[PDB]
Amino acid sequence: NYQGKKAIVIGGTHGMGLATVRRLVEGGAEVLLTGRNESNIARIREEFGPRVHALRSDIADLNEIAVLGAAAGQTLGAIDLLHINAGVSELEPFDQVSEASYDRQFAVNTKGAFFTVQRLTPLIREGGSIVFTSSVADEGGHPGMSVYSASKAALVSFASVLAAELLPRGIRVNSVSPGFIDTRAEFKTLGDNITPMKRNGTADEVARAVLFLAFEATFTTGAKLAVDGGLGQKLST
Amino acid sequence: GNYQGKKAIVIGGTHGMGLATVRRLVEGGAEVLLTGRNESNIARIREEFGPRVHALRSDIADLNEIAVLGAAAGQTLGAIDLLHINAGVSELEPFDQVSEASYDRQFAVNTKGAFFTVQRLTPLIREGGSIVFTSSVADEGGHPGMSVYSASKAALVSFASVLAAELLPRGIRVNSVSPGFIDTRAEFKTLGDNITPMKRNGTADEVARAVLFLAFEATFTTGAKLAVDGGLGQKLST
Repeated sequence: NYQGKKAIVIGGTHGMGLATVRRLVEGGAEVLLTGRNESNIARIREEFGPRVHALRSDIADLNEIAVLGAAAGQTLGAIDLLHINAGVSELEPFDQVSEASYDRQFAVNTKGAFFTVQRLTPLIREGGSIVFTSSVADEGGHPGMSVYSASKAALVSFASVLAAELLPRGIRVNSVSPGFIDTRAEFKTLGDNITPMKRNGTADEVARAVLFLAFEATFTTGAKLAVDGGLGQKLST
Repeated sequence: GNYQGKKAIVIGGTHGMGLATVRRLVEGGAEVLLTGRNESNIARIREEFGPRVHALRSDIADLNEIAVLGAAAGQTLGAIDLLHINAGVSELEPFDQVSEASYDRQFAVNTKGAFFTVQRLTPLIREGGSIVFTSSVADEGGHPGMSVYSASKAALVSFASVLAAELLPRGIRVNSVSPGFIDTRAEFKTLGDNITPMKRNGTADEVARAVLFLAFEATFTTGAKLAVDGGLGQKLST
């Protein structure tokens, strides 16, 4: 059901990215994926072999983005889905935030994402799509996550603008908003307690939403899709 | 009564909406410290106001100058009731023409600068006080040519929400005004007359009224947004 489809998954070595990669592969799609850490990239090549193209790349490094562009072109040539997954956070009250921690989070979550898209967009087929992995924190106020929340909100706005500008090329741009996803232990339990559905989501649940938007939501652009157990949906208690 | 005893800082207060807000603050009897980048604009504020306002050249994007502003504010004012962030630069271009330079400077002023200005100035805000951000209709939806600007403003709005949540124990409210087309080249004002549901641009003063309402009258409002856009961001068809 993914026959002939070519996909790029930025940050596909772990969790939700890897779950998306797995589904893409089982469906018969050609996949290129990237990842910051090299133990992950090696682990991937172990698991998939020549079934997927794994590539070590730092989304924050604009030079490495250039390498990525060449790689993608020489490898896939044209793509149907560009899925932007990568994201980092540093949990600290707003008055403890330093310039470095501020810079780090925006460099990966927003800037790197923006320029990775800018570089890869000319490869995307007409009818293809971009899917951003946002967060439930892209709306509302979450103490200790000022920078991360803001970086994701910026990302969602980019998705909206890209959706508008890419209309004439018939390219859809959407986002998924994961809540607590079990992919640190004190965080899963926080997720169990505050999430209305009283559990964490799975990486596969997030992947199903990514691929729905990618391939089945053919009349959906500029939209957001919550995978958050209701957390961002204002469900009381 | 009206704002006597009130102390305000207006970041980007030498022009447009910031200036309109300053004018009302002064008119109401508040103590005002404003900042701007253009020396000329400042000198004009000085001619108009004199010792009534403390005007400062300060680069919101420069963290060193933000430090200096922190000391100057703490010195001239001591404690403030309102911090109004009215900063905004934009560069119009399709997303595939944005240079790292364009990207960086828009985010440096609109988002990073605002964040650290707030981080440095917040200890001066007393209980019952508030922060008001000037966002934009562009902070939601997709507006071709304004990818960086919209994204930078959407980030600002998210900061507002997190600040609102974190500042709760201190009794400091945090909100945002979202202006649409505000008449402050002519091809832009004309577009505003055409696509705005109310078929006109707004005024700086209209933006100022919403800012000061949020500042001093909306005492049970935090984490919120108030549109001053003639309905533009309100999904009114035709």
